[PDB]
Amino acid sequence: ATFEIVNRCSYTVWAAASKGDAALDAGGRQLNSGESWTINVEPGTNGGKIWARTDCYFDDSGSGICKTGDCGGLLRCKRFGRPPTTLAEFSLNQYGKDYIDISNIKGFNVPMDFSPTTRGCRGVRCAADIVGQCPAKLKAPGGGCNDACTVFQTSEYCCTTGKCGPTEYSRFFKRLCPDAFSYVLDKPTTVTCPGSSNYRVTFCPT
Repeated sequence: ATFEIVNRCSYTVWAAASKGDAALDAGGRQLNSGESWTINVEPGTNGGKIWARTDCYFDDSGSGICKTGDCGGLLRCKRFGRPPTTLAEFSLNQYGKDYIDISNIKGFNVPMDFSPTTRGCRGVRCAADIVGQCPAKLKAPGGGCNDACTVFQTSEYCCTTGKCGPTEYSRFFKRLCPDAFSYVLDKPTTVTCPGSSNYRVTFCPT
């Protein structure tokens, strides 16, 4: 499957793509404002994610640091990134269907649209100014708006027992971005698309 990753933000972002134990495609790249990066993701990929990283510095070897979404200091990510990260999440060719969503469970850093480029389902977006409106206790100094599980590390925010409810913090994310997951047991906002669809992820869609 083909994913086009487009940076519409006015600032540089370093896109990342991983399934947690491996890179997807090259795993990461710098995208200046307006640049597009096309990746191929193997059919059957379960648990893939794409995100943006902000304020990164990399040396000639591809080693460095980012202020949001750093994936163990690598340009080319093999693992998932440090919160806060708005996430585009997907599982492809699962019994004939693809499943896509956006998640704020690991916080928010960059606004995002995640849409198919082929026929037969709708896209999802979270484009509100979550960083601007972020509760004081969730604000990340490096930039971004952390989720409450990252900040407070309780069973309730992290839904460790498999039983948890919405919280004042989850409801914040949910109010600004209804179509994204706000906590682990949120009512699913997953979209079912035809198997083998193609997609575009747009940073700063509006």
